[PDB]
Amino acid sequence: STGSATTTPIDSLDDAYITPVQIGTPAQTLNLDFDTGSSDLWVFSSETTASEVDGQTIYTPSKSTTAKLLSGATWSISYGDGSSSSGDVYTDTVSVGGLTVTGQAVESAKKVSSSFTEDSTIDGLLGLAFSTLNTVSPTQQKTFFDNAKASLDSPVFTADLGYHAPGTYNFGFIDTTAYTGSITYTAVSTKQGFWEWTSTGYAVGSGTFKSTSIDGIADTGTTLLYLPATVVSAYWAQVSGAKSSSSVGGYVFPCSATLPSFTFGVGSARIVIPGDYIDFGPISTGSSSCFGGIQSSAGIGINIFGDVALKAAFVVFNGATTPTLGFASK
Repeated sequence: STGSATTTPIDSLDDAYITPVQIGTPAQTLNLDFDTGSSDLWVFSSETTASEVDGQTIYTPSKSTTAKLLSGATWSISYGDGSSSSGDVYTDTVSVGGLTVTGQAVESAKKVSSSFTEDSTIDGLLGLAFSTLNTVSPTQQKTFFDNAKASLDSPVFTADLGYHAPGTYNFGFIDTTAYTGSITYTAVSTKQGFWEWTSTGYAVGSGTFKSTSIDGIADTGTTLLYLPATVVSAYWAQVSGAKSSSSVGGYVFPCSATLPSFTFGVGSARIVIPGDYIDFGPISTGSSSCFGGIQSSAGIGINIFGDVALKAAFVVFNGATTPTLGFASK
């Protein structure tokens, strides 16, 4: 089997992407944030504290003839950005782009943090990291991909995120029309439960390539590119007037700037992030200070190849017995 679904930016900045997901019988379609940095499929629901729901579409398990309470199971998650959610668990039928999993754990939120409430466009998350990170207790649950894998034509999914435009998540096949040149594959460590890999270096603009190993995670659920402070300083040094602002929470730059590109290495291959991808707009409405899309990972404890990086590539998440990651230009 295969699946193919369009993923759509939630706003003009590509702050996140939402993908429609069918849950239950009859289908209830919710727009979920596909997150290769976590491993829980959780939704706003009829059980979510009413004051914490503000415009989201909810899953109502009592209206699904295929829903079953997973008795005794609870979940609770906290994300790198400080947001969180928790609740109980149902199993139900879940379909993405025509690919169906029966008995998928659907984690129903009883509580969500303010950041989730305040974002009316995201109805929940669909985790695509390794199932070892799933938070369901006392019986850990499998991700949608893990459940689908054996049925797929090939045990893979691909992320093709657009810049200021829709893109595609495919399951079970590689669309050879969706990228240019060849796909370069690179080793993955699953030891921390992430799609963790090592970039071979970087360049700023038309500058020379610096060969240096940068360990990090491919994370579709993180907006920005978080890299070591040395790398980030080298990038912003090429933008007149750019500075790190403790008050704002990262590098800012004059909105009048033209940003240089940023290149990262994948083996001997190179992925170029155009300068425009690195612009996250005014820090507040009407400001001439703009927020940068490349930020320091210092104090996160891990480098993160978030959407800023991934949307410059066609990315293969290869879930074979020994997982790997593939990157192509597009």
